[PDB]
Amino acid sequence: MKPHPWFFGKIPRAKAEEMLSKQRHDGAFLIRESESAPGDFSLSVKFGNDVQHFKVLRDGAGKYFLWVVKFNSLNELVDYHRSTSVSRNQQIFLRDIEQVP
Ligand SMILES: CNC(=O)C[C@@H](Cc1ccc(OP(=O)(O)O)cc1)C(=O)N[C@@H](CCC(N)=O)C(=O)N[C@@H](CC(N)=O)C(N)=O
Ligand SMILES: [Cl-]
Ligand SMILES: [Cl-]
Ligand SMILES: [Cl-]
Ligand SMILES: [Mg+2]
Repeated sequence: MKPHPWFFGKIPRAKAEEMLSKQRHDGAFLIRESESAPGDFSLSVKFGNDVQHFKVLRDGAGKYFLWVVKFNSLNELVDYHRSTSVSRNQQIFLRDIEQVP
């Protein structure tokens, strides 16, 4: 149907921070392909004047997770975290970034 506005591919950790620092709302995020760990994904989220980074972990079957609950896709991981916090220190819910039209 429509492509996801959150997949940025191989953008540096620093480029994710540059982009997200311009976003107004907390929870504004992106999924990127890690450069420090090739083959692994990373989640970058906006919170205040900072950008929090999370590593997308894998189990033995290749399922994705951030903490405990695991999923069959990055798509389901992202969607679950729109209603359950990505952080254990703050209530940060994932919301789509405000794109340059
Ligand atoms: C300053 N340390 C970090 O940024 C590492 C970060 C996880 C992390 C580690 C490496 C990394 O490399 P790259 O950006 O892809 O090149 C990206 C993210 C973390 O610990 N994130 C925190 C959550 C955000 C924060 N409080 O700064 C955490 O507890 N993460 C959990 C859960 C997770 N899945 O990341 C963990 N470390 O297992
Ligand atoms: Cl914005
Ligand atoms: Cl690590
Ligand atoms: Cl929650
Ligand atoms: Mg979806």
